Amino acid sequence: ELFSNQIIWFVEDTNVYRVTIHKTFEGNLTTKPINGAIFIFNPRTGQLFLKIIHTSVWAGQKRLGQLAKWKTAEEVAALIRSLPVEEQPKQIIVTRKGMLDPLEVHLLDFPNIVIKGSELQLPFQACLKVEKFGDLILKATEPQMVLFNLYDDWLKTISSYTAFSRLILILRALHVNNDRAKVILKPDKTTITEPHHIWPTLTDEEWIKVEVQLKDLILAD
Ligand SMILES: [Cl-]
Ligand SMILES: [Cl-]
Repeated sequence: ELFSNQIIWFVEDTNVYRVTIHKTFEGNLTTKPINGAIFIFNPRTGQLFLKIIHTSVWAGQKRLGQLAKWKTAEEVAALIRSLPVEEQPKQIIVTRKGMLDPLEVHLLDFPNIVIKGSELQLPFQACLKVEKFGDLILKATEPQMVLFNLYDDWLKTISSYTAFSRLILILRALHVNNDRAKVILKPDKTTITEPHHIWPTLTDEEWIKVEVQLKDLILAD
């Protein structure tokens, strides 16, 4: 299913429409949008397309929470249209059911694309908690798309299946307990993340220990 000769994308829209809320000195609530992002992820290759959503897009309308699902689908279709046919996904998987109808309507010109929902817990949006992504999104002054490889150099020595499993444990651990996940991921004073990598450089033994610890963190909360 997931890693065969078939391009698959996971699409995550949770962090597209984001706001900060503040109680003013007068006792009222101000709600100000902040920049968001769509995560579009290929589990076989590790490719992430990060579409930064700048707050200027929101200016007109109410129910921005609903509108964001539509905006997400619009941007997925725009990405597909910008790619040669051979690079277009065969399947698009969303773990948020709210994305199903908007995607169906936006992708009517792509009859080969299958859209399905998922009950999986795949918090790709947790990438915001990694400083590289967080600052990038925060500081953007306009929409843009940025490419990343979320598996770093792992595929040189492990399968796509193994790499995906490691990534999901990392994201889920960051989602549930950010502070503790970051400690687990830095087992030594000398632990570094290369400038061009997302995740730390760890030995195989260190990864084994990390993977068990992240799993236990996820079970604990
Ligand atoms: Cl939803
Ligand atoms: Cl989770």
